[PDB]
Amino acid sequence: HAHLKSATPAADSTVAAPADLRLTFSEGVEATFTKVSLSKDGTEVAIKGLETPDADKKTLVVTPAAPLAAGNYKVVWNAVSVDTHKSNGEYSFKVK
Ligand SMILES: [Cu+2]
Ligand SMILES: [Y+3]
Repeated sequence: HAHLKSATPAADSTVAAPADLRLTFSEGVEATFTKVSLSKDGTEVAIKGLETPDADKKTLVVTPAAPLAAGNYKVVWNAVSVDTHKSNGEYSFKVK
């Protein structure tokens, strides 16, 4: 099972807008089977891509279609690990 070890931006942090979201899991994950929702102040934000760029597949990069406006963001993820298993979670962060 892939558990979220950390993310950038971090849960409950306030940051200047990043270029992408980066979730690091306890196990490798599969970008084709994994799903991620992003919302700002309760409104869906468009995701152009998912990818795991590294050989170990532990960091999932979530690329928004456009630059991230200031606001309160919620991330919902449903992961499929290289070990086949499902996991899911949520966290929130702020773009100042
Ligand atoms: Cu498992
Ligand atoms: Y929609």
